[PDB]
Amino acid sequence: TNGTMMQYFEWHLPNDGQHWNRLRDDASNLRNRGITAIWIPPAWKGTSQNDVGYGAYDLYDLGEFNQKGTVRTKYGTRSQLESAIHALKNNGVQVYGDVVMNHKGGADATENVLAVEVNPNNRNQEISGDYTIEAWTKFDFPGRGNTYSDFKWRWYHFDGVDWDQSRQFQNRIYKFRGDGKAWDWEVDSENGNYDYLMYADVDMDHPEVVNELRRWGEWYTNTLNLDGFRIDAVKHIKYSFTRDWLTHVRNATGKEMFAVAEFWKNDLGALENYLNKTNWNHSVFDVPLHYNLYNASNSGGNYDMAKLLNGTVVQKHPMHAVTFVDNHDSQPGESLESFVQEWFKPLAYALILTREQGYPSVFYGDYYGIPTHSVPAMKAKIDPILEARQNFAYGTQHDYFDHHNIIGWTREGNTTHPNSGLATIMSDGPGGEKWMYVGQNKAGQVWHDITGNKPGTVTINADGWANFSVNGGSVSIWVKR
Ligand SMILES: [Ca+2]
Ligand SMILES: [Ca+2]
Ligand SMILES: [Ca+2]
Ligand code: NA
Repeated sequence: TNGTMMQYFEWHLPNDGQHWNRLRDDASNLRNRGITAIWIPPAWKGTSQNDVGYGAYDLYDLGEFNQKGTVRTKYGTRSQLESAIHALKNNGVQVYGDVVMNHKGGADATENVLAVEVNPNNRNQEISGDYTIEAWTKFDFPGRGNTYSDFKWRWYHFDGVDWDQSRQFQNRIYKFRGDGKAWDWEVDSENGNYDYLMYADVDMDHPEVVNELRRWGEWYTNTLNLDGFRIDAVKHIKYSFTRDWLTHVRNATGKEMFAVAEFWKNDLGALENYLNKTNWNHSVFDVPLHYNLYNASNSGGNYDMAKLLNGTVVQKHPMHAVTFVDNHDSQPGESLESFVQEWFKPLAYALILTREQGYPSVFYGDYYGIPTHSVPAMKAKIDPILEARQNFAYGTQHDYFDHHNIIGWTREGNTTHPNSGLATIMSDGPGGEKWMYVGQNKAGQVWHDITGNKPGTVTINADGWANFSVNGGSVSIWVKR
């Protein structure tokens, strides 16, 4: 089959400890609809039970220990997680674990640390003398003791923080002083140096940090029997660290470990740099495409659809692109809000799912909805497109990004997938038609719109061509009836 990944969470999931169960109970159905890989939410203990997991407190506490006021994570207990992972494995579905190494939050205790303030707008600029702050840097994990790992985090494992417990000033970032202390590099250059993001920033220059994060990497992989990784916040983590951490873990575990990194920047040049700097050893989410999609969805039909793939990872480097419509960062109300409007969402999914380029990701928030923000489940509309991908989107592709409203592509199908072959056609504006070539061996085949957006049929002519149609603001995916 074609590989399809799913982000199986959104920001505003209920804190009911029942998410690992939902996943478990969804494993079969998801595999049957062609989902071949699940990126699971952060599996470890956050700063609290309701933390989505990115407030990463204890990477070794997978809802196992009584820490931060809870045993389970937001999603459930460790044993629930294993049952769900097992459900996925029995179905041949891959498990991609989230990976949050940029920072740690929810420290157990503070330390007095000699620090320097930096300009939040340019973290390269030191804007104060040295002075001592009270910094949240001591991680002893008292609920876990030394089970799994005896490693204790101290100030010297971090580069800096955004809070002085003794003074409690807002809007400050503190770089730690000491021999060898500097924001890491290379990282994104926004704000001069974007090493600092939040909480206690991990010092990727510290040998103990490197050694520890590498071994946790193995432990995490071995423990949960992960198949790959979704890597969090990679523009704020020393690029060479990520590259080598990944190689370390693949070396140590003997596993392929597919990885996709969240390098969130609407900037192909920047993503390319990151890919070069990480030796092309893993994929990045196609953030530029996400923005193209969002922009398109906001343009009232005025977007030039022929340019929808322009400036994107999937157009230039599709083998290193994971394509996605939305994620928890872009969802309504979140830090990077840029949610693809509902009318356009099917077209976006048809784009990522029915083309041969890139490794498409389905957003839980899109699929099952975001009830907190009145975003409907769009499973009813996505399902036909996943069926297209699963059973029809095979063989030679023919692109027709040749109109500013009406674009489409066909797939000739192949012999391994019987009756495979499709013609996707979408319009961000008024509907219409387009002659597309689906293969001459398809001659006289009667085709219909698997989305049911367009009623009726289209019959492949003798040349292997048909005039496929689409409604306005819509997508049709024609397949053999
Ligand atoms: Ca550093
Ligand atoms: Ca960092
Ligand atoms: Ca248009
Ligand atoms: Na750092």
